[PDB]
Amino acid sequence: RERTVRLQYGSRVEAVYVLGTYLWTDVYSAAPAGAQTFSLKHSEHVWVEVVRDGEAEEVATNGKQRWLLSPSTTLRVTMSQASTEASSDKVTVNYYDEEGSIPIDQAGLFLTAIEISLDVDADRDGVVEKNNPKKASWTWGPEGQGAILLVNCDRETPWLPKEDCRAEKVYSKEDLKDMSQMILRTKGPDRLPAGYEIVLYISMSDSDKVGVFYVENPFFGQRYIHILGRRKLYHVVKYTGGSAELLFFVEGLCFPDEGFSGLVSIHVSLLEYMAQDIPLTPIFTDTVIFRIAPWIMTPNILPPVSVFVCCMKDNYLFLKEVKNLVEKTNCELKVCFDRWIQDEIEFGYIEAPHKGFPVVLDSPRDGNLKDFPVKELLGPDFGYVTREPLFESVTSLDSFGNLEVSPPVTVNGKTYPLGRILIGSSFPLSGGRRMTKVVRDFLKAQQVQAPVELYSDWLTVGHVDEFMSFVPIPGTKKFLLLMASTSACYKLFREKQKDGHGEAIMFKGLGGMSSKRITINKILSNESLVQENLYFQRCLDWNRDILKKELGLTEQDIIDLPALFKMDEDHRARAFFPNMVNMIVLDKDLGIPKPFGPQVEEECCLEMHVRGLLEPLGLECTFIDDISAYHKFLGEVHCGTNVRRKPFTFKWWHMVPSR
Amino acid sequence: RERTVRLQYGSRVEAVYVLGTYLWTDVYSAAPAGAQTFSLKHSEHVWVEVVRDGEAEEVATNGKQRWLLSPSTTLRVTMSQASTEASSDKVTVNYYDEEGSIPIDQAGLFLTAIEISLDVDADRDGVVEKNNPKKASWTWGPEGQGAILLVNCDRETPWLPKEDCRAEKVYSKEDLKDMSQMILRTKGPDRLPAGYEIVLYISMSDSDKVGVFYVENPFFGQRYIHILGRRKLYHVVKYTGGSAELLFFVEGLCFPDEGFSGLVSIHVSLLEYMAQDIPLTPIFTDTVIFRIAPWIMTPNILPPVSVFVCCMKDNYLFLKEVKNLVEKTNCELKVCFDRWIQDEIEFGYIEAPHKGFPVVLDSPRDGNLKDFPVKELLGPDFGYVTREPLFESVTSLDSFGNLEVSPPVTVNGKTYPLGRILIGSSFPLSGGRRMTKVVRDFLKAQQVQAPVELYSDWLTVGHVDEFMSFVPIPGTKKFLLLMASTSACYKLFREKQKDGHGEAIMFKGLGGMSSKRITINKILSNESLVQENLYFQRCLDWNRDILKKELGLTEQDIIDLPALFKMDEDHRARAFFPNMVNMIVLDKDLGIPKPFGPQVEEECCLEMHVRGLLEPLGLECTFIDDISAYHKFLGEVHCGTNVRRKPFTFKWWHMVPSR
Ligand SMILES: [Ca+2]
Ligand SMILES: [Ca+2]
Ligand SMILES: [Ca+2]
Ligand SMILES: [Ca+2]
Ligand SMILES: [Ca+2]
Ligand SMILES: [Ca+2]
Ligand SMILES: [Ca+2]
Ligand SMILES: [Ca+2]
Repeated sequence: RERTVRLQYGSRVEAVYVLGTYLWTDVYSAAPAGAQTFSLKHSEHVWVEVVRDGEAEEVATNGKQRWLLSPSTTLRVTMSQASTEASSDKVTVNYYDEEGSIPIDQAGLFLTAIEISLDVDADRDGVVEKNNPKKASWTWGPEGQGAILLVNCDRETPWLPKEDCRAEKVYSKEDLKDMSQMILRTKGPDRLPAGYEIVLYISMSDSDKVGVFYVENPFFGQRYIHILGRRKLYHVVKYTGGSAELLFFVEGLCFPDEGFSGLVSIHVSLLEYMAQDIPLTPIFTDTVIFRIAPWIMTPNILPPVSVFVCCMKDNYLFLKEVKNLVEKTNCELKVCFDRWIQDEIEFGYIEAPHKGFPVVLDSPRDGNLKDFPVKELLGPDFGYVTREPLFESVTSLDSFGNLEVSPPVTVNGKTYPLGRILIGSSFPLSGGRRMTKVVRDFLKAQQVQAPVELYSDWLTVGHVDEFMSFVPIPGTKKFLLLMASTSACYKLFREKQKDGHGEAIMFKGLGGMSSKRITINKILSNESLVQENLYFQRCLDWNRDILKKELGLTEQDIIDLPALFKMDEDHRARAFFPNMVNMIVLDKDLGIPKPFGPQVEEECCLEMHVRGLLEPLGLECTFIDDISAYHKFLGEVHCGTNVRRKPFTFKWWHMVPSR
Repeated sequence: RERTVRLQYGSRVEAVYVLGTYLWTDVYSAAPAGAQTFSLKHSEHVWVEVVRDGEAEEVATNGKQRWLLSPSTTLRVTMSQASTEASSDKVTVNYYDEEGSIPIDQAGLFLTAIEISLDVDADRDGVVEKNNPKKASWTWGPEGQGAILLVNCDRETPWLPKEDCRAEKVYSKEDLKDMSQMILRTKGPDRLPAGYEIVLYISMSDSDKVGVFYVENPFFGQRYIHILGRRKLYHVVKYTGGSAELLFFVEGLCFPDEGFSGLVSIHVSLLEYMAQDIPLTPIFTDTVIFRIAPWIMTPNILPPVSVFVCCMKDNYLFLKEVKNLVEKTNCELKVCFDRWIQDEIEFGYIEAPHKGFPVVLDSPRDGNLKDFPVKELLGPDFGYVTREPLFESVTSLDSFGNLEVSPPVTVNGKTYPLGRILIGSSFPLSGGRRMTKVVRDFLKAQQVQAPVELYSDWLTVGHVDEFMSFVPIPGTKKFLLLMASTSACYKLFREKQKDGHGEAIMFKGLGGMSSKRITINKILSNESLVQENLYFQRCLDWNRDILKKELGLTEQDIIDLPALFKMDEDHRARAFFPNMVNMIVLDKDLGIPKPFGPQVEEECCLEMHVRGLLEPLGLECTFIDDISAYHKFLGEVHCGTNVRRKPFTFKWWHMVPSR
């Protein structure tokens, strides 16, 4: 950086020189009238070049050498080390008229060199390197750089109930591990020259995105001074001489969102005082950039950690069968004593090079079924985030049964290493339901999961989790998409009827269904029901095509599971028997809703068919009965499970998202 | 594109096949119970493959060949040409049980193949190519593609006073040349099969960004039907058989801005009717993208076309000297009978491959000096755009004396082929004036001029045009930055004093200045005035450094012109004599404000000094006296000029802007 510092007519100018810059110095404007030539002297630690029309020549500390005064002949002044002061650092210029060799005047420059660098971990190893030249920008990819910041959305202690980022005060030390370090490094003499001060600052816009603290170590214990953030745009820094470092901790307050890219800036400036009523001049400015880490979801293929379950305390079969399934795995089971864990919560995570933790997204309140957020999962290294609409009404499509994510896929050459978020919607011209804009905008803004809308609005409840899921193929790195299929169910029932099983009864053991006496015959002879399910198969097939296109899937990647629906008064589908596709996936072990299908030789023909599809792949199937405690099935699921998974090993900052 | 079309149990399914796709067909779900094998027949124009577990085999129009029924054995159905109908296009599947060779059932697929393509000029040559595969995205650069749209911001006829884009009706044909062509091309039989329709549509969000018209040629003359736009989100298209083209014209209503990237989408879908109360299914969708052309400014280096001048009718010297200067060039002079042409107007332009026109940006009204926009320049191929603040007060920094643009520059390897917009501001921590956000946001959103803020708030008026300008170097492709310099003025005056000229009088011939009797001596002996101008030189030097950094300039690229200011009660600068830097640049010819400096041998020493700087470069200087009609100079300029220039030859869409 070239900085302009010109000599002043018959005067000695004092300036602070910041290392990493250099000065160009006009000696011509300061020459007395009549002056012809000049000479110069300079101290040991100052490098001085005489530059005439672009060509430079170094000059000795004291030469008697004289040059022609001229506007195009200037000085270039460089220093490579900070002033000890001690430290006479100066350049002095003498002026001579035509006749006689004694100087007729003098102008001088007295310099104090200091180092000022605001440093962050831009190279993303968890340590703050000295003056990364790339610290002022942020680039994606394995070769990309720039510092990363977590939203500090967890809670260190229950005493103050809100997320840590909702306070301008730090009430606990462990909080510091969630933040990103920023160090102001300076080197110089005992004091700054008269008229200077160093100031940290942020823009008004960024002031609600971040907060910045300094940890003071005064007499009575460590304390955290909040120096930038909400309603603090600048902080005057106390200068310390010699080599000094000031450590700051930065917290994010906000996830990327509509109107906020995720990028924020912090600045330090050396300011020079001019006079009263005149603003201070920013002599030098150094900038660092942070990108706030996005909220990221976990597909079913990722290793399970915890299985969260909610049910009534008397659903014994459900609890026993889930407990047993989990015991086949290394997962922990957590139970709460009714679908809220599935519908109201999506477990995601955030990560930065220095740390990461899981973060819950909380579905919006409708003012009917949900009047209150679920914050009870908020805790140490378990974060919380939510979005609520302003004018928009919430519908069933805002439930997180309607929010899922694919395994990593490659589509037309483009890799999506974190998978793609999937949410259900209605056709553009339909006037149907859609997830609220506020939530859709939030998911889109995270960018690294590139969301895709599917068609869920043909279902009464309207959730993608009703019709599709993903499972790993054991012993490989591959996965399958599972799709509900009504055509598969009809084909199976028709075969069983042909086989002499037409009188086989659905719903065995649900006493509340017995008087209906539903048989394969009864189902197959219902003409309107056939027509309803042909239509529902068209709806499923429309989704199949979107999934194949947007996930880069072929028919080889898909298995169809038998399903059946009944149309409601809105021309929307509700499950006729439990939807087996919505299943608990713990690696090779699958908890599958028990269908209560027609019994043939005392086994459910739906269970046997599903085992015949999945078991050859090495998938182990356990059928879980959540409904027999209720004595009947109306199309509604009363129990819920949500699996918290390990994050992807692929770092999100190694992705390169579309512009 | 693979599309799912499955056979229906014991039924003949009718489907429209859109060319460019192909179908995968399940024959297994439609097989009767007990069926073992199947055979198939197909017509001439249908290609059918039997696919077992991913391996495909083509099958003859009628073979007697039988395959094992199985879920993993399916059909793949392809058509390469549209149905004439005429046209029996079908695939028929026969089912057989174990014992006996006569078919026990049949399922069939009756197909009507059509071509549907929505086409735009994506390759940017001005003609609409057939089905550019890149038409659904927009990329920058010489190899980039996607279609470009102009904001139709001019006015075809004065009858309806507003810009054309502010009406949902087309009142003149010439308007069509401003728009972009979009053609829906279809090929098929005489009619679509029962239950289908073709619909064009746009999103609600995009509905205020565009409008789309069809030109009907009915009995009484051509007319323009507005089929998409404000409060029209969709249009049902009338299908024509054979090969048909429907021509549409698209207009932009909005420039890129805060919250609007400039990109918009138009869709066509083939919809299938299901039943009453059930939304129509989008069987096929084709999408085109338009990017709306940005508003672009012109630096002083570009060829001049028209010089616009405003003054009082009695300023004779000004008019005579401007007229004469322009006569040295090929420019036209336009005069209006007071700085509004300079302050209230910035001439820009827009361009698309099919056409471009100049466009005026109109400075915001303050409710004091400007209560009304200047729309009188609005006309055929002269466009208009404006931005007004909502809650923000307008200040002097919103005048377009404060809005300029650099010549093309390269900075740290990055080329800015259109130059960089320059606007004056105040320091971040100063609490000073700044251009309104609404205007700043607009300029930033155009993206191709990557704006830079300079420091203008040390000036009373506060405009970058007060202290800096650019001139070409004649006979070369290079340019210089000119900077006001107070140090240069003092050096010159000190030399003249030494030379015996101290009693030389400023402002000769302005009788309203005579009693002040201002001389070189009087100026040089004023101590406080020296201090004021030393400070003003620091302000100029701060800008010099920003310009060098952000424009990639060295000292070799800069010439300093003498200037002098007087500090006001706000500690801000007003010109002591006319600022010579704010000059009319017509290629090698420069109209320079006449300074009225001290006379030495009956020539102004400021004029002679400026000629000595510029003339060796081949620049011709004409000094223009706008003030003698007023008899005095108070620091205010009463006349204004604005030069309308030819656009850059470099196409804006060939740039690659930062992410
Ligand atoms: Ca590091
Ligand atoms: Ca915390
Ligand atoms: Ca923590
Ligand atoms: Ca979910
Ligand atoms: Ca073309
Ligand atoms: Ca027009
Ligand atoms: Ca026009
Ligand atoms: Ca201007």
